Amino acid sequence: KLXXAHXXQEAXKLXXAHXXQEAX
Ligand SMILES: [Zn+2]
Repeated sequence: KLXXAHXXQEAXKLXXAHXXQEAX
């Protein structure tokens, strides 16, 4: 939820609830 380039995870651009990581 906080962005941070999804911690480097390209998949984050598609959501998927960040794999459960609130940090997204
Ligand atoms: Zn993410």
